[PDB]
Amino acid sequence: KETAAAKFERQHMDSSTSAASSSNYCNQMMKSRNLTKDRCKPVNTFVHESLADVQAVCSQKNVACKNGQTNCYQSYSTMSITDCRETGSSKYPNCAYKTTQANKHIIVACEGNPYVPVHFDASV
Amino acid sequence: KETAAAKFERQHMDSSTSAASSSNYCNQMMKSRNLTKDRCKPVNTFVHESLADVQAVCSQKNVACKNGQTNCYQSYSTMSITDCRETGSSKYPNCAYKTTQANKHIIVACEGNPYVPVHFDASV
Ligand SMILES: O[C@@H]1CO[C@@H]2OCC[C@@H]21
Ligand SMILES: O[C@@H]1CO[C@@H]2OCC[C@@H]21
Ligand SMILES: O[C@@H]1CO[C@@H]2OCC[C@@H]21
Ligand SMILES: O[C@@H]1CO[C@@H]2OCC[C@@H]21
Ligand SMILES: O[C@@H]1CO[C@@H]2OCC[C@@H]21
Ligand SMILES: O[C@@H]1CO[C@@H]2OCC[C@@H]21
Ligand SMILES: O[C@@H]1CO[C@@H]2OCC[C@@H]21
Ligand SMILES: O[C@@H]1CO[C@@H]2OCC[C@@H]21
Ligand SMILES: O[C@@H]1CO[C@@H]2OCC[C@@H]21
Ligand SMILES: O[C@@H]1CO[C@@H]2OCC[C@@H]21
Ligand SMILES: O[C@@H]1CO[C@@H]2OCC[C@@H]21
Ligand SMILES: O[C@@H]1CO[C@@H]2OCC[C@@H]21
Ligand SMILES: O[C@@H]1CO[C@@H]2OCC[C@@H]21
Ligand SMILES: O[C@@H]1CO[C@@H]2OCC[C@@H]21
Ligand SMILES: O[C@@H]1CO[C@@H]2OCC[C@@H]21
Ligand SMILES: O[C@@H]1CO[C@@H]2OCC[C@@H]21
Ligand SMILES: O[C@@H]1CO[C@@H]2OCC[C@@H]21
Ligand SMILES: O[C@@H]1CO[C@@H]2OCC[C@@H]21
Repeated sequence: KETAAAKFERQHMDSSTSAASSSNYCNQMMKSRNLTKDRCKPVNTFVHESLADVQAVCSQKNVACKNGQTNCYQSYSTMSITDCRETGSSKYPNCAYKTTQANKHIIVACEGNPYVPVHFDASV
Repeated sequence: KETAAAKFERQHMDSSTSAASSSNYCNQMMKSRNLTKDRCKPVNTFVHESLADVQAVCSQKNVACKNGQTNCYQSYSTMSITDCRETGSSKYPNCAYKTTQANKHIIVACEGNPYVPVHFDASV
């Protein structure tokens, strides 16, 4: 199995590009990151910043997670992100995603020692 | 009990202002909209557009909800919104919220006849 931290990296980190390259970005990334393997993951966000910048969020603004847990953190600054969301004719195993690029604060849940992101809660 | 539609209006509609008026906007609105009555609701978004503009989202871009349901819709345009999130010393019944104003697409789940918003899924 993956560690929680490694799974966060796989699902949510894209430090290789400053933003989505095209309207097919999500189709490509959801597939290559193994998020369409056993089902179509309905919604997923990729962050276009360094791993260090995203891990740093765990020592930024402490806020409540959507479920009421206390280990969530909101980035002080906005970050380049891409929201990927299933759309239209999407039906496993023929997944299809809408790509929406934006610049927003991210909110992540952190755990462990070292204290690192393990869930993407939301973006604002 | 409230209808689902009326509950959405109570939790999520603020057509009276173009944006959050101050850093205390969320403290005021979470209280006056009864979201701190029996507990501190951890996270909640208010939309600063007409009720008609928000209801109109139900006939815009059909996308998957975070849970995989198919009745979610993403606004074609961005809208003025305020994210309210519990912060710091927040402990029922002394709720405390961080106010973050932004301009984003909204995603809502719709139901019924007439087909209207019943849940706020996310914003991008
Ligand atoms: O390293 C960071 C991660 O993504 C940004 O755009 C390209 C490089 C920048
Ligand atoms: O808007 C985002 C922020 O930085 C990226 O470079 C091109 C656009 C991307
Ligand atoms: O097309 C836009 C412009 O720059 C971004 O980096 C990858 C492609 C994005
Ligand atoms: O960054 C966004 C994502 O895809 C669009 O087409 C290229 C740039 C636009
Ligand atoms: O374009 C890419 C290539 O393969 C992905 O699955 C469908 C289309 C996606
Ligand atoms: O699919 C997208 C398109 O550009 C990114 O770099 C590698 C693949 C990524
Ligand atoms: O918080 C983590 C710990 O190491 C990274 O470099 C700076 C911040 C990142
Ligand atoms: O409530 C506080 C907020 O962050 C600390 O670490 C986890 C919970 C502790
Ligand atoms: O975390 C979820 C995934 O997509 C949504 O956009 C903002 C955050 C929401
Ligand atoms: O009616 C709409 C709802 O909120 C906007 O700013 C004030 C009026 C506008
Ligand atoms: O940014 C939002 C969009 O419209 C509002 O008027 C003042 C700022 C508010
Ligand atoms: O202060 C800003 C400027 O205009 C917005 O409408 C209410 C207050 C907001
Ligand atoms: O709109 C945002 C929300 O609160 C800030 O102070 C007033 C305007 C700023
Ligand atoms: O400022 C307002 C007034 O009452 C709310 O609960 C705490 C503070 C909030
Ligand atoms: O609390 C906020 C401050 O301004 C809005 O109009 C009525 C109260 C709302
Ligand atoms: O979709 C709903 C139905 O009535 C409202 O006025 C236009 C759109 C709104
Ligand atoms: O799958 C489609 C998408 O919208 C229709 O109404 C509910 C589900 C139907
Ligand atoms: O719906 C939730 C509530 O707050 C988050 O900001 C974007 C949407 C997320």
